Amino acid sequence: PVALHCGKLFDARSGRVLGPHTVVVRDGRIDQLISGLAAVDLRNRTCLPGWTDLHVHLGDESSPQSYSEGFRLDPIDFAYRSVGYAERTLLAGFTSVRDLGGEVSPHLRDAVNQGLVKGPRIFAAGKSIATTGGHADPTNGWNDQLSHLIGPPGPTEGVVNSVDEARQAVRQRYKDGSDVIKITATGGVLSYAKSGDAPQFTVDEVKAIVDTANDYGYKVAAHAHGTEGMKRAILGGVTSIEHGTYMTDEVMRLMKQHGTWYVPTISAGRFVAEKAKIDGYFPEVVRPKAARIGAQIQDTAAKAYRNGVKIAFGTNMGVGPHGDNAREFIYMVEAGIPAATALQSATVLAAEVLGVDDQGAIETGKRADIIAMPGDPVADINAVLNVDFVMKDGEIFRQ
Amino acid sequence: PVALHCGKLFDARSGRVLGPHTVVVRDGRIDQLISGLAAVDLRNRTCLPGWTDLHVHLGDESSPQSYSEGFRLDPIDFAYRSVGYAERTLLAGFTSVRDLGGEVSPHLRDAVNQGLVKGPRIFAAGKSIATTGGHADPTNGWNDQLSHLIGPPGPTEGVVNSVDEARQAVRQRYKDGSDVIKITATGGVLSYAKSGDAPQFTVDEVKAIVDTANDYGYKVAAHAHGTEGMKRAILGGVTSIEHGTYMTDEVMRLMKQHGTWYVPTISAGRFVAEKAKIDGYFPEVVRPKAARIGAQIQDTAAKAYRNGVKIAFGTNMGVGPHGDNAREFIYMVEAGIPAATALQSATVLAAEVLGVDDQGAIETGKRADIIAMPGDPVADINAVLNVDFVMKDGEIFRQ
Amino acid sequence: PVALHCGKLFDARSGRVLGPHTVVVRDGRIDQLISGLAAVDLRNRTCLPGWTDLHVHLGDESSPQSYSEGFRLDPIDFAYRSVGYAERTLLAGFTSVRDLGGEVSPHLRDAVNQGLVKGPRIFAAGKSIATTGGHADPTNGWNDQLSHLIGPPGPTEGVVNSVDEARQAVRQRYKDGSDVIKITATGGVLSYAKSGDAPQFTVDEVKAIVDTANDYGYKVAAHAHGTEGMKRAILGGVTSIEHGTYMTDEVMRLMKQHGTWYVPTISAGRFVAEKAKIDGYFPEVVRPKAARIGAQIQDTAAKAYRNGVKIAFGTNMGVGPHGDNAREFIYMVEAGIPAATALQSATVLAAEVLGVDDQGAIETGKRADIIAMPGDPVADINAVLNVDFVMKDGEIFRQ
Amino acid sequence: IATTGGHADPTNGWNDQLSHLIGPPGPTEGVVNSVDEARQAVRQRYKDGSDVIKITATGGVLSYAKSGDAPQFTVDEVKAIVDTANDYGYKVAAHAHGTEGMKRAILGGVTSIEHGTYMTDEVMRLMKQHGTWYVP
Ligand SMILES: C[C@@H]1Cc2c(Cl)cc(C(=O)N[C@@H](Cc3ccccc3)C(=O)O)c(O)c2C(=O)O1
Ligand SMILES: C[C@@H]1Cc2c(Cl)cc(C(=O)N[C@@H](Cc3ccccc3)C(=O)O)c(O)c2C(=O)O1
Ligand SMILES: C[C@@H]1Cc2c(Cl)cc(C(=O)N[C@@H](Cc3ccccc3)C(=O)O)c(O)c2C(=O)O1
Ligand SMILES: C[C@@H]1Cc2c(Cl)cc(C(=O)N[C@@H](Cc3ccccc3)C(=O)O)c(O)c2C(=O)O1
Ligand SMILES: [Zn+2]
Ligand SMILES: [Zn+2]
Ligand SMILES: [Zn+2]
Ligand SMILES: [Zn+2]
Ligand SMILES: [Zn+2]
Ligand SMILES: [Zn+2]
Ligand SMILES: [Zn+2]
Repeated sequence: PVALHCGKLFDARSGRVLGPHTVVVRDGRIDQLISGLAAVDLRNRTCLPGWTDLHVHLGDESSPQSYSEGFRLDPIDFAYRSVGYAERTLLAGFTSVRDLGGEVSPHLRDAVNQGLVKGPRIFAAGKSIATTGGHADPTNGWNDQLSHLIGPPGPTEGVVNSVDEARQAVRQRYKDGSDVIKITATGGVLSYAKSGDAPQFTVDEVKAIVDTANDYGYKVAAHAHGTEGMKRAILGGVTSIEHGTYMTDEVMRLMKQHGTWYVPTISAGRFVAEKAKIDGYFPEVVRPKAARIGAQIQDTAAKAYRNGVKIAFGTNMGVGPHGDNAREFIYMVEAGIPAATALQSATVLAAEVLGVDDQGAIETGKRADIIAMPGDPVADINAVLNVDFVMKDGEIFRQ
Repeated sequence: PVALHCGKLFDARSGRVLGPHTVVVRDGRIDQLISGLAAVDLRNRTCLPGWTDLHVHLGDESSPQSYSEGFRLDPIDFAYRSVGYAERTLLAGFTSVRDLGGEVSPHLRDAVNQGLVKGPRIFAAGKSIATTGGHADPTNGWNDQLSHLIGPPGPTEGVVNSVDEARQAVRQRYKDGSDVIKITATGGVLSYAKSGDAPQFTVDEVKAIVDTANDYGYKVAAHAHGTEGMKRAILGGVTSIEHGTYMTDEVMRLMKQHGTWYVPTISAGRFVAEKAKIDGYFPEVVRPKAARIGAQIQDTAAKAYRNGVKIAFGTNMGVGPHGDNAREFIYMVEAGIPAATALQSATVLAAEVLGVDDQGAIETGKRADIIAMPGDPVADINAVLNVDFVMKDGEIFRQ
Repeated sequence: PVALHCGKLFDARSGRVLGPHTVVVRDGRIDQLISGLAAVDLRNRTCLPGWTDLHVHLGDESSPQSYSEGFRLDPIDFAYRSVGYAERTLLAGFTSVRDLGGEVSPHLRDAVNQGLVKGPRIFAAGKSIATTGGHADPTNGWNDQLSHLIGPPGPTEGVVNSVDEARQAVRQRYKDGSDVIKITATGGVLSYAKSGDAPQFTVDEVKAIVDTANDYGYKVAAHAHGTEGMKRAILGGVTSIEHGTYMTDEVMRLMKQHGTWYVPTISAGRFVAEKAKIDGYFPEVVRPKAARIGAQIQDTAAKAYRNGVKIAFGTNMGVGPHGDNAREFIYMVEAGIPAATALQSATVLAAEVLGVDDQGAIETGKRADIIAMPGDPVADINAVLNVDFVMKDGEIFRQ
Repeated sequence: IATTGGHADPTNGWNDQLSHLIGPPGPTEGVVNSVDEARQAVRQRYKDGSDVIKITATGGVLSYAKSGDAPQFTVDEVKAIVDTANDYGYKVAAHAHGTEGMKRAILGGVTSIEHGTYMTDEVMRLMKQHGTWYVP
C-alpha cells in the first residue's frame, strides 16, 4: 500500500494533462484516485500510464557479427544477454511489450513472471510462421550439407504450404505456449533471401491461419512490405500490419474499411538505412534491400496518419539497441502525429491492440503500472527521454 | 447347468422389481425363467442383470506420483496393476465395461477373454484421437530434447489435423484392434496443457471421423467440456458426450433432436474437486482447471435429466479408485434421477449405447450375467454397495 | 504371529527327518523352534523348508507356436501369462527361484515384491550375454529386411566380442536391475542356429565378465553343452554350469578342483527328447539337435554324482510346463542320487549357490518359508508331488 | 565422466522408450568403458571448453541407481584419464564414497577426493603418501 502524489496526471482516455492528483495502490491495482500509508514525492513530475511496445525482439540485438553468431552460439548464450535487454527495456518506462518472433522470449516471460529476473510483461509469439523460402524460414542461406542434415522445415518448425499445414502450425504455436500469432506475408530486409516485398502467402492460407487463431483466442500480426502481400493479409483478416512500407491508397481504404491497425516501426527503418552506408556491416544480399526499404517508412507513417488509418506504437527494438524505445515518440511527432495522439497510441490504443482491458490507463481497478518524468510530454515530446520513476504491478523499480 | 432361486428379480426393461423367480443357465445363456440340476440359494436376495460401466480407464489410476511415473515405468509395469484393477472391478458387480483410452486395455481384454486373468467384458477404444496440442496429445509437456527425439505425432499416433488424416487415424485404430472410437473435442482437466474447454476439432474433421467409423462398424464417443466443442461434436454425428460440464439450453435441444447419449461421470468431478484442495497433488498447470471444472458436474446432470436428455452410466474410474464404481448410483439419485432410472441406465440403456443386443436384461437367450444383493436397490439405493453374488457367462466368481 | 505344529521336521543341514516340533513365526522370521497365538494343525504332515529352483524361465513356455509368436506378440502379452506361471510355481512349494534369461522377469519380480501378484522370490538375470551368432543372440533366424532395420546387436543388447564389450555388457545388466549374470559359453538346442556344442566364448572374455561381475557383487552362471566351452567357462571362473551334457573326466576334475556347482536340468532334456519325436513340433534346424542332446542328461548327472561333483537343483521349467518342477526330485533319485541329498540340493546347497544366508533351513532368525506334505519325502520321494501347505515370509498361501 | 550405469550416467532411470530413442551413451556423452574411450572423453571435455576434469569412481546418493559405494572404475581407466588430463593441463577430481573406489582413484593419480565417507586407515595412509587433497 503506497500513495503517489503527482503534480500533473496524463488522462490517456481523453488525451489531456490534468492537475495534481493522488493515486492509492493496494494489491497491485489502483484503488483510489483523488483530485487535489506510505507516500512517494512526485509533486514535481508528470505521471503517465506505463508504456507498451507492440513490436520487440528481446532475444537478439543487431551487431556486425549477427550473421555468423547463429552457427556458433546456443540459445542459452542468448538468454544471458536477454536478461540485460529486458532490464534496460523495463527501466526506460515500458511495463509491457509484445514479442513478435524468437523462441527465447517465452522462457524469458516465464522467468520474469516467476520473479527470477527483472523485465516488462511479455506477450510472446514464439516461432513465426512463414512459407518455404519465406522471410521467417529458419534454414535460409544454409549450405547443402546442413540443409540435408536438418531436413526440410514443416509445420512443427513454422513453415506451411497449405490450409491444413497452417491449421497445424497454429495448433503447434498453441502447444508451445504462445500468446499471439505472427506471420510474414511478404519478403523482408534482414533475411538471407533474394526478394524483399514479393507476396509469399495466398489468401486461403491467411484465412486458415486466422480461423484457427480465432478458435484458440489469438490475434494475428502480419509482417508486410509490398502491396500485394499486405492486401492479401488484410483480406484474410489479420489484426495489424507491421511494415507497410509500400502502402497505397487502395490499401489504406481497405485498412480503414476493415479496422486493421498499423504499427510503423520507424526506428528500425532509420537504423537499417544508417547501417547500410557502412561497408561490410550487412551481407551483400542484404545491403541493397536495407538501403532501398529503410528510406520509405516515415513518409508512409505520415501519409497513413493523414489518411485516417489507425496507428499503434511499435519500434522493432531487436534491430536497434534495447532500452532506447522512447525515440519512436520523437520520430512520430516529427512525422506529423500530435504528441497527445502519439502518447495515446502507446497506452490505450496499445491495450486495444493487445486485447486486454486491465491496463492502459490510470483508472480504478486497473493494474498499477505508472511512470513519471520531470517535464510535460505533451508540451515537449523530448521529455520522454528522462524517465526517473517506474512502477509495475504495485512494485517500484526506480525512483 | 445351474438353477438360481432369487427372492426378487429386477425387470430392467420395465424398471420394476418382481417377486420370486427361478433362472436356469445352460451353455452360458439364460435358458428358462420360471415365476414361482445344481442350485444356488439366493432366496434372500434381489437378482439384477450385471452392470455396465461406459467410461473406465483400466490401465491407470490417479496418485500423487502419476505425473512423473510415465517417464520411468513401462506399460508392462502397468499391466501388473491392471490385473488387480480388473479383478476388483469385476467383483463389484460390473460384468462389462467400455474402456475409453489407453494402449494397455486391448491386451487386458485379450488376456481376460483367453481366461488368463479375471475381469469384465472389455470394449476397448485403444489410442484416443486428438489434434496437435489437444487433450490426448501424447507429447504434451515434454521438453525440447525428448520432443525432437520422438518427432511430431501423426495419424499413426492418434494426432490428426485434416480430413484425410482423420480417415487414416480411424483406419489405424481399426488396424490395432479397437471396438469403439474416442475423440477429444475440447480441452481437458488432467492434461499438461493450458486450456480446459476451448474447441479443438472442426466440424469437417468430426464428420470425416464419424463417416470412417461408420464404414467400419464403430461408434464414436466425444470428450467435451466447453459449449462450442460439444456443439461441433453433436453436429458431426457422435454417439455420446462424456463431460458436458458447460451444457446450455441450445446444446440440450440439439442433443434431444439428434438422439445423442449423455454420460455424466460425476465421480471423477467430485474426486478432482476434492484433490484440488490438497497442496502439491496436482501440477500448477492442472490445479486451477480441476478446481474450476470439478464443481459443475452434478448440476449439469440434474439439469440434463430435468430437460429430457438421454443419460447413461459412466464413472471415469481411472481417476477415482477402481472397484468403487457403484457410488455413481448414489450420486445420480442424489442428483434427482430416480433409482429405477439410474439402475436402467446401467443395464439396458448401456446395452443400447454399446450397440449389442445379447445382454442387459434377464431374458431367455441372453448372456447369463447376473448379480445379487441382500437389499432392494429400488427402495434404498445404498444397497448397491453390498454385492455378494457375481456370475459372468454362466461362471460364478463370487457367492 | 502363528504357531505351526508339525509331526515331523526335515533338518536340511543334517539331512535327517526329526520328530514333532513347534515353529513360532513373528515378523516374517522364525522366532522359536521347540521340540515336543494362532495355530495351524500340521501334526499329520512333514514340514520342510521352501524349495528353490535355480533355473527357470517364468516369462515363457514351450508350445507348438512358440517359434512364430515372437513376431506377432508383445512382452505385455507375455506378462499376463507369467502371472499364472508364477502363481502355479509358488503353489507347488517353490518359494524362491533363479530366473536365467528374459526381460519380463525383473518386472514380474518387482510386481511380486510390491504385492500386486502372487509368486516366489525371484532372482532375475535379465538379458543373457552371448557373442555374435551365439545361443542367446536376439536376431538369430531373422531375414535380411528385419536384420537391416534393427541393426547388429551390441553390448547394450547383450552381444559382446571383446574384453571391453564384456565389461560394458555386465555394467548394462547392472544398470537394468539384475541380480545375477548368465552367459552362453557354447551353442544350444532351442536356438535358430546351426551348432549345438561348439565353443562360443574365449577365456579372456569369460575372465573379463567374471571380473566385472565381481566388482558389482554378482555371480555368473554359464550355459554349456560341449566340452571345450565348459572348460573355458570353468577356467574363467564362473560359479555354476547348467547343461554339462558332454562332461568328461578332465572337466569333472577341473570342476572339483575349482569348486564349481553343477545344475543338471534333467526335466528339460527329457521334455525335448520326447517332443523331438513329434513331427512339425520343432523347426527342422532344431529337431536334430534336440534329438541328439536330450538323450544324454541323466547319464551325465549320474556320472557327475558318482565322481564327487557338487550338484544343485534346477529344472529349466520354461521348456516344460510351469508348476511341475517337483518331478526333478524323482528324476534325480532315479539317477542314483539319494533322496536326502536331492532334498538338500534344493534347500541349503541352493542357498549357498545363490549367495544368501537368510534362507534354506528352518532355523531361528531365518525367513519363514515353510512347506508341508502328508508323506515322508525321504522314505518315498514320490511324496513331493502332494504339497498342501505353503508359507512365504510368514504369509500362508495354501492350507 | 562415468561408466555405464554409473553415478553420472545421464540416462539412469529412463524407461525403455526414451532409452531406445536416445541410444546408449558414449564418450561424447561422458560414459566410458575402456582406455581409449577415457582418452576420447577427456579430449571431448577439452573440446567443449572445460577447466578441470571430474569422474565418479563409485556410486552416489542422489542418482536413480541401486548402489551407493561400489567401485565403478578400474585402475587402468583412471590412469588413462589422468594421463590424458596431464597432456592437456587439467586436474582430476574424483567422487568416491566407498573404500575400493577411493583406493583405485588414489592409485590412478587423481588430485582430490570429494566424499570419502568410508575412508579407512589404509586409505588415509595412501592419501598422505601421494599428497591427495580431501574435500569433505
Ligand atoms: C530473431 C528476430 C526475429 C525477427 C523477425 Cl521474425 C522479423 C524481423 C523483421 O521482419 N524485420 C524488419 C526490419 C525492418 C527493416 C526495414 C524497415 C522496417 C523493418 C524486416 O526485416 O523487414 C526482424 O528484424 C527480426 C529480428 O529482429 O530478429
Ligand atoms: C490413460 C487415461 C486416459 C484418459 C483420457 Cl484419454 C482422458 C481423461 C479425461 O479426459 N478425463 C477428465 C476427468 C474429468 C475431470 C473433471 C470432470 C470430469 C472428468 C478430464 O480430464 O477432463 C482421463 O482422465 C484419462 C485417464 O484417466 O487417464
Ligand atoms: C526366453 C527363454 C530363455 C532361454 C535361454 Cl536364455 C536359454 C535356454 C536354453 O539354453 N535351453 C536349453 C534347453 C535344454 C535342451 C536340452 C537339454 C538341456 C536343456 C538349451 O537350449 O540348450 C532356454 O531354454 C530358454 C528358454 O526356455 O526360453
Ligand atoms: C547437476 C548436479 C551434478 C551433481 C553431480 Cl555430478 C554429483 C553430485 C553428487 O555426487 N552428490 C553427492 C551428494 C552427497 C550426498 C551425501 C553426502 C555427500 C554428498 C552424492 O550424490 O553422493 C551431485 O549432488 C550433483 C548435483 O548436485 O546435481
Ligand atoms: Zn517484420
Ligand atoms: Zn520484427
Ligand atoms: Zn474425458
Ligand atoms: Zn476419460
Ligand atoms: Zn541353457
Ligand atoms: Zn535356460
Ligand atoms: Zn559427488
